[PDB]
Amino acid sequence: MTLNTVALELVPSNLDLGTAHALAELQKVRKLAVDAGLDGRIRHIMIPGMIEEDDGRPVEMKPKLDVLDYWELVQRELPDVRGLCTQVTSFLGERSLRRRLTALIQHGFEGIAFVGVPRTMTDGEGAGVAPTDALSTFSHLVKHRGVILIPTRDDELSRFGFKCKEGATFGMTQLLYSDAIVNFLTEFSRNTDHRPEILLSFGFVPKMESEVGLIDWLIQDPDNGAVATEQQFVRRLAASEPAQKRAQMLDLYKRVIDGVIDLGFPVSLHFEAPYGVSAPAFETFAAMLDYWAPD
Repeated sequence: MTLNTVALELVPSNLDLGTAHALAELQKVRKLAVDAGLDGRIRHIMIPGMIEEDDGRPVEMKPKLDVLDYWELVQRELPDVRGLCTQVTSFLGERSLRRRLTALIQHGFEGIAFVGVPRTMTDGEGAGVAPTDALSTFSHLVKHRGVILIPTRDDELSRFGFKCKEGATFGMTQLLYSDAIVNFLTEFSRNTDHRPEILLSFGFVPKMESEVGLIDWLIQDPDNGAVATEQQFVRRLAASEPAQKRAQMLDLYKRVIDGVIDLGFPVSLHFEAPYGVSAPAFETFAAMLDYWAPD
C-alpha cells in the first residue's frame, strides 16, 4: 500500500543516440552505482515524462526516447529495479489518457505521478485532463497516483490538501534545498487528516552549476523569498569544494529526515542528478542513505 522506496531518476536518453550507445550509458550507470555502494539499495528508477518544446531551460534539450522505449532498455541493463514514471495529463483527453496509462501499467510501471501544464482554453480547443481529475478517474488503473509537492509554493497547504482529497496517494517534492518541507508537513499534519506518502527529492549540485545555472532555473519562483534562500544555498554548494559541499548537503538531508519521519507520513526517497548521473552524485546519495533509508 506504500512504496517505502528509494528511487533514482533516470532521464530518457536522446533519440539520436541509438540502441548500442543507449545501453552503454545504462551500463555506466550500473558501474557507477556498484562503485558507490548503491547497488542493493535503489528499488525504483523514476523515469520522467516529456517536454517536447523548450521552456527557457539553460541546457540544450534534444529529443528523447518515450518513457516506454527507455524503460525497456532500463530493464535490460538494470534487471533488479522496478519502475516509476511521470505523465503529463493536460494535453491528452480522457480516452487517450486511459490508453496511455493502461500501456504504462501494462508495461510494468508501478506508480505514476500525474503532472499538469497550464494552458489556454480561451482558444486551444479540446479539453485535456487536469491532473487532479485524473487522480479520481483512473484510480482503478493506477494504485500509486502521485502529484508534485512544492512546499515553498504559496497556498501549497490548500493545493496539496485538495490533491489528497481528489485521490493522490503520494507527493513527490520539488528538489529540496532548504528544510521548508519540515514546517510544511507539520502544518499539513495539523490542519488535515491526509497522510499521503512523501517522496523527498534531493538533487546533486556539481560545480558546473556555477556556469550553467540549470538547478537555479529548475527551482525558480518569482518573489518567493523561501526559494530565494534555496537558490543561495545552491550557489554556495556549487562554489564549495567537494568536502564542504558534501557536508552542507548531508546536513540539509539530516535536518529534513529528522524533522519529517515522525510526522506520520510514509517517507520515500527520490535522488536526482539534473546534470547527469556521476560518481560524486552517487557518493552523495550513498552518504544520505547511510544516515537514513526506508525499511
